[PDB]
Amino acid sequence: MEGRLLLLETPGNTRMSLAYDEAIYRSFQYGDKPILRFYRHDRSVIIGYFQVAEEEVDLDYMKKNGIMLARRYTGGGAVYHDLGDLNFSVVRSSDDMDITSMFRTMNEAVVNSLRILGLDARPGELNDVSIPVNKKTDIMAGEKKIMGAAGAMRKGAKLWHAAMLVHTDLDMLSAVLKERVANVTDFVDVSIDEVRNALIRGFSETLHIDFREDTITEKEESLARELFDKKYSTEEWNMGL
Ligand SMILES: O=C(O)CCCC[C@@H]1CCSS1
Repeated sequence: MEGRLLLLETPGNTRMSLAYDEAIYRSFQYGDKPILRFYRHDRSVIIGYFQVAEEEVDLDYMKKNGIMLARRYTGGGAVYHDLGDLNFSVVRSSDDMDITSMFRTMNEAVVNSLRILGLDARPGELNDVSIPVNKKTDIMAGEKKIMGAAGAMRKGAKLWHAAMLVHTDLDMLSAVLKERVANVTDFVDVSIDEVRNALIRGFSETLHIDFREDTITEKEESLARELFDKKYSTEEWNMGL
């Protein structure tokens, strides 16, 4: 089956990037071409939809250091991104609300992709959502987390997007979200492009979809702009004013 590969990234505006990402999710109609989107964000902390900013991050350190706060539309915990972090989102038709199985199948895809790069990894073991590593939504290179993910479902559509640490500043990560995380490049000598290419092939093989490069539609673009103008660009959305 043919998919859409969207190489669609606004690294200098994380809030707009997130607007793009709900936009593609919400524009999706059951039976549409499944979407695989790759993107990076400059220095940024992205918190879960339901999180209290000042409980989860050092907002004073962040402002002092020019790190953008951005709230995403999926739940889950807070993460630090920079240009060393590769993000990706998968939107597909859905006939059920079995989110566990979604994470399971996307993690298989990620594991297959990393195998291509010579890196052995598994999904974490634990259900406890509050713990920092080894969750079933994490991907673990042994004891170290190298990737986390969040997702959402509605009638007819699912979304699952993930942040992979390729060559992220792990010291900035630890400072802003206040030994357990690692970069992919701590294990194998690879570029972001090589990682992206492995993920394309791995997701294609695992999901049996051929993701061909495409652009966003006028409808997807206009919704993203609306979501940004009315929501993602605002302090109320991000800070929860
Ligand atoms: O590590 C976690 O537990 C949450 C991962 C959230 C991934 C999002 C991908 C696009 S924005 S941040």
